[PDB]
Amino acid sequence: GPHMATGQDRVVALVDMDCFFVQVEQRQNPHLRNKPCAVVQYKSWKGGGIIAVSYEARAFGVTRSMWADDAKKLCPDLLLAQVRESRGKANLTKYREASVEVMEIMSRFAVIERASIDEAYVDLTSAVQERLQKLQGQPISADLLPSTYIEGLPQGPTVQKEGMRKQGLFQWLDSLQIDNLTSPDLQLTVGAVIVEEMRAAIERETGFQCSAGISHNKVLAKLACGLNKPNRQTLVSHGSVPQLFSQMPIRKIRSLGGKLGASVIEILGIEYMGELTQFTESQLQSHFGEKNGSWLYAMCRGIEHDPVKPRQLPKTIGCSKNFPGKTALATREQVQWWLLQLAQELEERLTKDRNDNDRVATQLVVSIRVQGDKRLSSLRRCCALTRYDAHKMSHDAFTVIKNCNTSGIQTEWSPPLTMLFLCATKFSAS
DNA sequence: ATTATGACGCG
DNA sequence: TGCGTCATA
Ligand SMILES: Nc1ncnc2c1ncn2[C@H]1C[C@H](O)[C@@H](COP(=O)(O)OP(=O)(O)OP(=O)(O)O)O1
Ligand SMILES: [Ca+2]
Ligand SMILES: [Mg+2]
Repeated sequence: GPHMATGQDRVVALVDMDCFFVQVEQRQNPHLRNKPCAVVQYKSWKGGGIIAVSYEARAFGVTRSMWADDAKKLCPDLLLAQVRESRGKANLTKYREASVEVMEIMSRFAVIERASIDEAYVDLTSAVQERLQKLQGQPISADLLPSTYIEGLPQGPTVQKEGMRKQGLFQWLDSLQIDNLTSPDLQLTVGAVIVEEMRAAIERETGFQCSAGISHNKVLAKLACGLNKPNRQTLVSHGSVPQLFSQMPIRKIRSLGGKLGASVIEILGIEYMGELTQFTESQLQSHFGEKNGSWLYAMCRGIEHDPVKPRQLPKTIGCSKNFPGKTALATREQVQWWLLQLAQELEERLTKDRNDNDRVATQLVVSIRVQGDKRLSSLRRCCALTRYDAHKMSHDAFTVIKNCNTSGIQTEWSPPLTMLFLCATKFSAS
C-alpha cells in the first residue's frame, strides 16, 4: 500500500554508442559510410576476427566473433577496417580516445558512470528537477522527443515504424499529468527530453550516433536502450514493467546472462523475468544467496538501487596478448620479448594517463594462461609499480611468474603460455 | 572470436 | 592488503 516502495525515486539513463568501432572508422574514412562494413582484428587466421559490425552488414547476418573469411561468405561486398597494430599486437588507442570525446560531452549534462568503452550511465534526477522548474507546468511537446519510443505503447482501441512510434508517444503525452512535479512518469519524460539533447550534442560534436534508455534505475535503463536500436531512445516506465517482463527471457537482464541466470531458470523451473514475482524474498535468498535473492525479488518488480557511480575514467589500464595453438610461448626469450612489448604499450598509456588525469598506478598485476587450462586465467600475481619504466615492469613481471616454468632446462619454458596480461591498478592522486 | 574492464566471494 | 571467478563490452 502506502508503504510499498516502487523504486521510482531516480531518473537514470544509459547511453550506448551504435556499432562504436565501426563509426570511429567511418568518421575517419568516408568511403565506409553507409556501407556494410566491419572492424577486424588481425588478418592471418581466417581473414581476421570481427569485433564490430555496421547495421547494414548485420542485415546479411554478419556478427561479432565471426571470422572475416566467413563473414565474406554471407556478405561478399563487406568492407573491412583493421585495428591498428603496434609492437606486434592489436592496439585500441583510437577507440579509447574516441570514447573520451563522447564521455566528456556527456559529463556536461550530468555526472556519469563509465560502464564500458562506449557506454555510460547518467543520473538525471537533479537535472530533471531543474528542468521541471523552468517548464513551470508547461506541457511537453512531441517535437521535443523526435527519436523517443515509449515501451508498451501504443495500445488499446499506420503500418509503418515511425507511425507506430508517434502513436505511442502521443498516447503517453496525452495521459501525462504535467501539473505534478513529483510524478515519476513526468520525471522520466523530462529525462527523455534531456537525453534527446545530450544525444544531439554527441552527434553534432563528434559525428557519432547512439541509442539510450531512460528509466528509474540502471538495469531498466540498460534494457530500455536495447529495445530500439540504432539511433533511437526508449523510455521504460514503472507501469510498463509487468507486461515487459511477462515475456522477457531471464538472460536478457544485466548480470543474468550467465551461470546465475541459468540456475534461476533450472532451479525455479521458469523462463521469464515476470515469473519471479511468485517467490518470496526468503525463497529466492535460499537458492541464490542473501544478496542475489534480495536483488532478484526487487528486480522482477522493476526496482533496483545500484547507484550511478561518479566515475568517468577507467580504474585499470591493461594490455594482453593471446598465443593460440602453435604460437604458445615455449622459450624464456619469447616470454621475455612479449612481456617487453606489453610493458612498452603500458608505459605509453600510463604516462599519458598521468599527464591527463593527475594520478599514478601503484600496483602491477601479471596474469597468464597455461596451455591446456580451459580457464581464461591460469594464475594472477601482483607486485609494486613504483616507476613508469617498461624495462623495469617487464623484468618485474617475469620475476613474478618465472617460478611457473616447470622446464628443467633454464632456457626453455614449460608448459607453454597461451596468454600474457599486464594490468596497472590501485591509482593514487598525483 | 581477442583484447579488454569491473564486481564480488572467501572452493 | 591476495587471488580466483563471473559477467560484460
Ligand atoms: N567481445 C569483444 N571483444 C573485443 N571488442 C569488443 C567486444 N565486444 C565489444 N567490443 C568493442 C567493439 C564495439 O564496437 C565496442 C562496443 O561494444 P557493444 O556496445 O557491445 O557493440 P557495438 O557498439 O559494436 O554495437 P551496438 O550498436 O549493438 O551497441 O566494444
Ligand atoms: Ca554500443
Ligand atoms: Mg556497449
